[PDB]
Amino acid sequence: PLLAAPLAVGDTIGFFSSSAPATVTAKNRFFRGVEFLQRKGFKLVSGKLTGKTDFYRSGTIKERAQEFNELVYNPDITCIMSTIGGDNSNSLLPFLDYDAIIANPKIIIGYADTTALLAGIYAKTGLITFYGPALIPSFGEHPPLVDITYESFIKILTRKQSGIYTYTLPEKWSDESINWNENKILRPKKLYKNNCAFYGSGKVEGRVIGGNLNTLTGIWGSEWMPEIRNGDILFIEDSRKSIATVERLFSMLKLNRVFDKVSAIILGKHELFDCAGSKRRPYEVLTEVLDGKQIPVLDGFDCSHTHPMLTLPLGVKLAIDFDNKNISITEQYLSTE
Amino acid sequence: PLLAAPLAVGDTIGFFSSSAPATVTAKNRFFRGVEFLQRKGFKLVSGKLTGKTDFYRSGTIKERAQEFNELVYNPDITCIMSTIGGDNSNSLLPFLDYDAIIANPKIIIGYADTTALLAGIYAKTGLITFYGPALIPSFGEHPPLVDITYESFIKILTRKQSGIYTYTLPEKWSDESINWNENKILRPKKLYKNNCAFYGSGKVEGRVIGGNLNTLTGIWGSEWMPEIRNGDILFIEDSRKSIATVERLFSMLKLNRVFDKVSAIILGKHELFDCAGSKRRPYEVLTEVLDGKQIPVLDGFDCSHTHPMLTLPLGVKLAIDFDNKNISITEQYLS
Ligand SMILES: N[C@@H](CCC(=O)O)C(=O)NS(=O)(=O)OC[C@H]1O[C@@H](n2cnc3c(=O)[nH]cnc32)[C@H](O)[C@@H]1O
Ligand SMILES: N[C@@H](CCC(=O)O)C(=O)NS(=O)(=O)OC[C@H]1O[C@@H](n2cnc3c(=O)[nH]cnc32)[C@H](O)[C@@H]1O
Repeated sequence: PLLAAPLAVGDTIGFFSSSAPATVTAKNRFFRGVEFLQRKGFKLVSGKLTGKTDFYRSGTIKERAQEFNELVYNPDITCIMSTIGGDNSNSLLPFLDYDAIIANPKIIIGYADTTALLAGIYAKTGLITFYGPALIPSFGEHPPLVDITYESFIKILTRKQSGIYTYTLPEKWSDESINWNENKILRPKKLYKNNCAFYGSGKVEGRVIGGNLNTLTGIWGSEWMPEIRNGDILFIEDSRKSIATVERLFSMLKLNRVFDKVSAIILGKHELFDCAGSKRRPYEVLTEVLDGKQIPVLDGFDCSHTHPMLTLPLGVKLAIDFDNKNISITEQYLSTE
Repeated sequence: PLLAAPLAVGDTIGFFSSSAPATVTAKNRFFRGVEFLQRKGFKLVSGKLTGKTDFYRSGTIKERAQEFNELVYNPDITCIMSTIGGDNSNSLLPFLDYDAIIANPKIIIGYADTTALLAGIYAKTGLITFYGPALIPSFGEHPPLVDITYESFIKILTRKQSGIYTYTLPEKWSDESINWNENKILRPKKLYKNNCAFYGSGKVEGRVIGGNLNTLTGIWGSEWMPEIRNGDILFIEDSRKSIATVERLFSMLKLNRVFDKVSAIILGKHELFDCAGSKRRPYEVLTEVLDGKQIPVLDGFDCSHTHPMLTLPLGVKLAIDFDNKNISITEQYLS
């Protein structure tokens, strides 16, 4: 795979708004996230659509593609970070400068709707991109959870690329929709014990592919959807969906023969899942859809819309040890220097 | 293509609930639809999940597939009609009895989420199915709009298959969200003059393919999504979406090279579209996404979630005459 140079303290991070204009609509949280990273020593470059609005988005399709490309062209930038997702980053894909991305590999990071870009860039260039923090939702989060998000971000992106990396398990997590865009919290979020579950036995190792599942529907079938192959580990997460929608998306995967190929599935914790009174969780729905197909599942990985969020390279090998209840990166995912 | 026998007054219609359990949650409207069709002379057979609930759906994936299959096996049924959509009919696709459908073709009709079944059945069997009324939303509608829906349903499904069929244009329509499952009429729905527009010139003729666009995402990429081919007319409609979602779905089509293949696009009227204060309509968003590609578009065809609803065969040739502002079926679609 094509690898970006690693991050280091003091580096320059550029940020872009490929969909929702949250630098305007969540400006307090945006400023808190900016200050958070600056205090860590990072220099920030603001994408050209910062502070702009076109109703539901930051600008036209072409304006948004230009904003992103301009960060790729900047030789001082080590990391290109999404401000926030939305719905519309898939529109940009025909207009990204893939040749420039290949010539100037950088760490590209975000989540949610930005999956369309992470997956599309990988499909076109082979660059290992990252499912991880976006500036506003992730780094504008109030303590204590933001510190745990940051610890994973800095560990994954700055560590020496020698030997496997085994993920830590956050002690507590939350998905509450409070404390969004004001100076002070209303009240502390509920902190849940980590209820991640490992369904299966033994160890499965394979290339991880995926992201936000609902977002993948916007690139599915196209040259921008990475081909899923025998032995891959599928990583999928969704946010604020009804159980009805979750069944639909799992059945989409089934119809596409994905469950005939993959050797394991990672479900990210689902933010504020709506079970419609059934008390069912997503894993139970997946089990029905699987129709007897035995695939081991890591249910509740902390790489999703819940807080805190771990950073995950996409398109490299992971090993899930179902017996020891852990998950590791086993393939180099950044340049050694 | 594989063609079903035409409908006749007095035939038996069977109904099924492949997703939302609205025979329970919209029972008043359900009864209105049943009574409406019975008064027209039809006999109705209730699918086995009628009156059942499993929270957000009518039953398990397998039981829903069985409900549908049992209607296919019933020799008395000439039309299989959806009760209502939802989100989940794509789940049934591995379990439908496609061989039985081929062996005794019937009229299969519905819309919205049921697109997954209409499209999947066509992909597997070549059967010409119908984007059209579902029992509860369509035939449980109060007069006067229900009468216009019915007029199209009966015309399309009973007419002799000789010469082209040119659609009538409903004079007025509505998408107002009132008088759903209430027993009394607060008042008639607000009625709007028909604002359908023909963007283009000349005449375009090609096989129509599509349905509810959001629903197509649940079958996309699979063997159940019919291949879109050079010359097709793409028919798409959506309901109650944000402009953000509409842009995403149009861009999905673009990324899939759909706009390099199609000869025209039909946009169904979009029920209660949310433009996020932009004042933009779906056609304007499509125009941006097309990035200069000159595809003629019929914007606002009355085959969608708005009332009244026309009945449209899928998988046969239509001719859109942009100069004369009309649309016709030009290929035989019933036996
Ligand atoms: N959720 C996907 C869209 C795709 C999908 O959901 O299927 C997305 O792109 N989200 S996003 O724009 O990046 O938002 C990221 C996070 O930001 C959170 N968020 C956004 N606005 C608000 C808010 O007003 N209050 C609380 N939380 C908010 C939201 O709960 C989500 O977890
Ligand atoms: N909307 C698609 C799903 C595809 C999608 O929208 O992404 C669908 O399957 N719809 S449906 O379950 O068949 O609903 C059909 C119609 O039923 C109407 N409806 C349902 N419940 C209500 C209600 O409570 N009030 C008013 N109208 C309602 C609504 O206007 C919609 O047009």
